Amino acid sequence: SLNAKKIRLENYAMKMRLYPSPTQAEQMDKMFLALRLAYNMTFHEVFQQNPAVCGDPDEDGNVWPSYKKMANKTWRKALIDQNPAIAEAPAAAITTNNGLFLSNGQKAWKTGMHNLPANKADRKDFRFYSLSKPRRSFAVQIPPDCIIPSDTNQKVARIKLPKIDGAIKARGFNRKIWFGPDGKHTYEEALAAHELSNNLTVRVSKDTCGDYFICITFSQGKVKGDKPTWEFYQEVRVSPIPEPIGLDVGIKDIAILNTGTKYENKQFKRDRAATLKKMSRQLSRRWGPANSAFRDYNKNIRAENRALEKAQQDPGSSGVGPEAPVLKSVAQPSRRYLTIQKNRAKLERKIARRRDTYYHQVTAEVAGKSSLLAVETLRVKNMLQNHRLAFALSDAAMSDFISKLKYKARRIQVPLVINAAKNILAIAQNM
DNA sequence: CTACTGTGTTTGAAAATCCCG
DNA sequence: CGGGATTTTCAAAC
RNA sequence: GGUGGGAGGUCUGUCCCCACCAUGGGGUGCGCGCACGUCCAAACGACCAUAUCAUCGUUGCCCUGCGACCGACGCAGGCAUGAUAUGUAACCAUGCAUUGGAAAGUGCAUGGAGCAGAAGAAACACAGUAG
Repeated sequence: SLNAKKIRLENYAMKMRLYPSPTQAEQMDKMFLALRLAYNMTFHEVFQQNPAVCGDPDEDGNVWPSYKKMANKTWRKALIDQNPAIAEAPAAAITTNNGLFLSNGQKAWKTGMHNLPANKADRKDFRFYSLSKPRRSFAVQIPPDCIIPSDTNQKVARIKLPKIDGAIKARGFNRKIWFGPDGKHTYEEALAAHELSNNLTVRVSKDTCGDYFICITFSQGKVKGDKPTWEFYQEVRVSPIPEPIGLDVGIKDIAILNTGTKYENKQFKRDRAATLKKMSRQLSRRWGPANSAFRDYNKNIRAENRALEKAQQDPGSSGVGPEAPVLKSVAQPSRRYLTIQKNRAKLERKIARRRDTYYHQVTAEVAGKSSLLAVETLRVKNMLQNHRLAFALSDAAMSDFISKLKYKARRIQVPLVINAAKNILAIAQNM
């Protein structure tokens, strides 16, 4: 009963939790920043139609940026020459197929800017990288020899990363996954038996709070015949005798089953709505940004800064020492702002994290019991017409639940399509 | 005015070049 | 001075 | 004993640890006490400490005196209410320097980190919404 049956994974991403050293964390942050500068400068230059970064002209004169050319060593060399602070990102994170230009920029231009020529396209529509949307990720390639799990502990890895010395300790090593021809090996067994891909992708990210993670993408190479290039398995639990289940959605519950069991969404927002709201108004009048009193203050300071620099540069001819230049800065938020900013970030990550874990648990207990899902809709726009659930949807996210159910019904290969729930299941059986 | 959410898209392999014991 | 680690190329374009 | 939280990848409880409030009052039993069970009260992203800022009667009072009207106005003072900044919170062990003749911390470098029950697909992009 409830046997841990192995499943063949099409892909994976071992989301773990790195514990870097202070200096190593600083280096990783510098790497994020260098990627940000690369993205900003390259896409700042693509709009001046620069053929050194843009592709070739057309029969009608149209030009798009070419991304096979941004993965050449020549433009990367030009970027390193322009500023050195960009030299710190790994070339595998910029030039390879999962890099800063062949993965981010490709989707960014192909969807955000609707795939239209770079001379007919605007600059205010493109969203650059800044504090609102920073670059908190990089995808480099390492061999399995840099993934050496801790011998004593069944949850501690030891990950070595490029340009990085120290072999990160990555807690949370998912040891529910087994490698080999039939998934009967540990990690060391497959590493020694040479059953692991020589170049595996890792994505170090830094979340809203200062917290560095990793996502190792165990992934089969090709689909030649019925045999993937590499194979690895995960063990999951299923009810001993599954039966068809028509899931139902209510007002005060997160999910209702046709059998009778119901899971209650404990409203993680409203219970902490008071503290979230008080912290929100708290930051609203602190020393930092998002204050409307010092945002305008620093915008002003920047305004007279550029005004005075213009007045001293050209009219003053900038000979040697004209007048007495004062530069100041855009000012920094004070720590008492940072402490409550981080506290609110921690609280809201904890709230969404409780939501995610609750949905994980509920989906796990509903996935095994159901051999055929009968959900109504995969989308939110097909249930907002009546607006009855909008009040519940304000604090409860149906999309996370729907996506989790959708992909977890695929691991068991379960096809996806109380009285009302039973009627829904009967209709699903009919069609 | 920041901060969170619904929806779509991805997810290497092998040489060639460089360099601290 | 040399195996291994870092970099580059694989490869087209609304 | 309850409330909020910090590390052990995530959730609950516990383990360790930090800041707080009840030692109360009430529906009914039995022998001044026992509550078999629920009820209300507190304490909510800290805590103090430091100096510097509310404003429309504000933050209300003390009304410490002062001036003037016929219960009400203004002037010079304080209280803790709130909010702006800084020294400042959350497991254990080792190694280096310092605080101390010690005890115990400080700053740095590491190392390790459950137990009980559940689960563990992440990154990017682009809209829109909440506050």
